Amino acid sequence: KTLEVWIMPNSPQPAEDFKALVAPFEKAHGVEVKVTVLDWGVAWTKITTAATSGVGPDLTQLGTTWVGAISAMGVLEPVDDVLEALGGEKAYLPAVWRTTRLEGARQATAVPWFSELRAFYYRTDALKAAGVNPAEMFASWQGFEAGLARLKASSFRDPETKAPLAPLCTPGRTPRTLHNAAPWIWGAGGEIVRQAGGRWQSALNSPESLEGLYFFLSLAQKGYVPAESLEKNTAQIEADFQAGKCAVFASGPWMIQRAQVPEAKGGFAERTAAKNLGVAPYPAGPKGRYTFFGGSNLALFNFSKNKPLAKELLKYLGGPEAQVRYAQMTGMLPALRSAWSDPSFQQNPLLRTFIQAAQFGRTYPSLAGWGGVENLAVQHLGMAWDLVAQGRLTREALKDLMDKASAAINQALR
Ligand SMILES: OC[C@H]1O[C@@H](O[C@H]2[C@H](O)[C@@H](O)[C@H](O[C@@H]3[C@@H](O)[C@H](O[C@H]4[C@H](O)[C@@H](O)[C@H](O)O[C@@H]4CO)O[C@H](CO)[C@H]3O)O[C@@H]2CO)[C@H](O)[C@@H](O)[C@@H]1O
Ligand SMILES: [Cl-]
Repeated sequence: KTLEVWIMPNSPQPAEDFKALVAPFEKAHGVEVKVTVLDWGVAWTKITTAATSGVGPDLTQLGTTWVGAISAMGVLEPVDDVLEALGGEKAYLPAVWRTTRLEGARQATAVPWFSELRAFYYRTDALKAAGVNPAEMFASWQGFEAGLARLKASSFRDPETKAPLAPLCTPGRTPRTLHNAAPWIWGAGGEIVRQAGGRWQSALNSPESLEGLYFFLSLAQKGYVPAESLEKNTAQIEADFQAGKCAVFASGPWMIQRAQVPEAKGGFAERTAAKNLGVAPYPAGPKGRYTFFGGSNLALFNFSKNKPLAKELLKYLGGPEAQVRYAQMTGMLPALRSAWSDPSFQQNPLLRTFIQAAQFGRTYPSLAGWGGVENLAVQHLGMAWDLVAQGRLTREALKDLMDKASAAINQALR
């Protein structure tokens, strides 16, 4: 007898780690769990085709930002029962509980699986040399800039490469998401969409949203991000950091894990970067301190022929023991608030910085149309990055691009 589960690649050998995780459940319930791994790049299409066709697995992983769109299709089984058995609303951060439903829905359609948020990895060796105090560089936008300026000047060189380091690496290729940009929007007092006057509307062209975007994009334009980083995507920037080309880059907690895995195992423990690794939160902007808070949930399709067994599996995967074990293999944080006290999270000084940074975690609203909003936003942001590649991103050029993005988002939202 067989349960089918789709996941994304959350760990170096993602199917083996998932199968190890569920072996106790399989033994206790007389069932086999067959897992399929979908790359993040294609998972949306396969999940959407499963949703409209009625041909799919019992359970799928969903990125928290996808729950609303899949739930609005009317294909997910209610899971209020599972969430109650896990301890209900009080067992989760509000930012995690919001991702359990479509915004405004009265019924839960996803079970929190793991959480992740974004912070700055830095080279302790590169900053020590450049004379940069990390507590100062990551406190404020002002500090951040002054720190990249000291890093750009530095004669420091990677021992493996023998070359200087880029102060900051961030991808300039049209992004899949706003996860890199949203902290700058939010720190300025901006937002992507805002609910006001009975309706959701774009806020990407607000003065605050434009101030934060322009701060971020202009770092690349003032030589803090080398030309070659503007031509790279998130994956090619991670590789660059691992290989000693970057002093500072923003990512999720999984880099700590990858950094303890040898290069032969899909990791980078033997590189200088892994041996000189610091983590610092996003700096405070003029209007506050925010980072992207994300993660993945698990949903049950309402056409599953195995709903009872699937719900025992969601309860298993959602519960404390499996929450710690899966976080240990993935480098993510558990979804369940209580599981953060595990010594495996509290005795890792880099992970404790992510834990502290979650106070400033901010999530997107769980809207049916969220994918189309982010898609329109990233297409226009990619045009702004192409102006950066020319030295021609002006406050007026950014505003005209974000005015076109707002008109097309406002259009999509009605
Ligand atoms: O927008 C959709 C959802 O996004 C979730 O964030 C995901 C993110 O989209 C995804 O791209 C990211 O995947 C990383 C993966 O890129 C990384 O890859 C390794 C690679 O195996 C290795 O060869 C290379 O050298 O290094 C890379 C870095 O280690 O692997 C890790 C696992 O080890 C993946 O997690 O993961 C993000 C977190 O799941 C959002 O969280 C969600 O809110 C959103 O809806
Ligand atoms: Cl927002």
